[PDB]
Amino acid sequence: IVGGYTCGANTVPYQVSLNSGYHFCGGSLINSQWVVSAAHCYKSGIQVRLGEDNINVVEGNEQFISASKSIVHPSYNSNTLNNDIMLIKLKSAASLNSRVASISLPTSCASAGTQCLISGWGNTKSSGTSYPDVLKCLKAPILSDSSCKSAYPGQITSNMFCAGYLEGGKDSCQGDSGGPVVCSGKLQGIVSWGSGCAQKNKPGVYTKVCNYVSWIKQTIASN
Ligand SMILES: N=C(N)c1ccc(/C=N/OCC(=O)O)cc1
Ligand SMILES: [Ca+2]
Repeated sequence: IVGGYTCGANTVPYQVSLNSGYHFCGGSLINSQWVVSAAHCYKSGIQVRLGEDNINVVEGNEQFISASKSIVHPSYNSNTLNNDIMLIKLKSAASLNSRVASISLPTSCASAGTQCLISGWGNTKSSGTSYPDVLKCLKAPILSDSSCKSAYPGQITSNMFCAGYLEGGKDSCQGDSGGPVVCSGKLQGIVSWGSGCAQKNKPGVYTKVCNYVSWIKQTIASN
């Protein structure tokens, strides 16, 4: 997260870290057994880490649970990043408490102009590289679809939305991939892609979770 702020320990209790020997992506806990992340975060041997603040120090509130299965969206296209969503099932149910909690799926799509909370342990520089210890947060508005399409001509599908600041300076970044965009207490987006980070006229592009609720519900009812 570039140009954001330190969230505060366990104030984003649905935020997870995906670990494969190292942190590589974020995710969102949607119930005791399932995490929503980006399909571009897919790999084998994922361990889900819940209740994290400092990802490099065991502070006492963590739950580390291996993934039992990963389910990439059936229409995910890794070239265009259309349908950039994946479900990850935990080998055992997480213990839900104040520091580990699920985030609601949306019943309707979010509105242009709505300020959302984006979070992660990704790069904090728009140029150069610095990775934070503790979880970072960013408040950013959903942009109009016309401004989104103008920023990325020929690249924005109906399964994507833009959020952030056209002036640049504030954005999600590498390492935040798969993490939450929460608007009005609902998981509305997943950190997907963008040209660089915090670049002028290049806002963040996010998977439009409201389009996937049926698929999510069907998949979790059957796996
Ligand atoms: N909001 C952005 N500008 C943005 C969002 C997501 C990415 C994803 N990078 O994937 C590689 C990785 O995470 O290691 C890049 C830029
Ligand atoms: Ca920790």
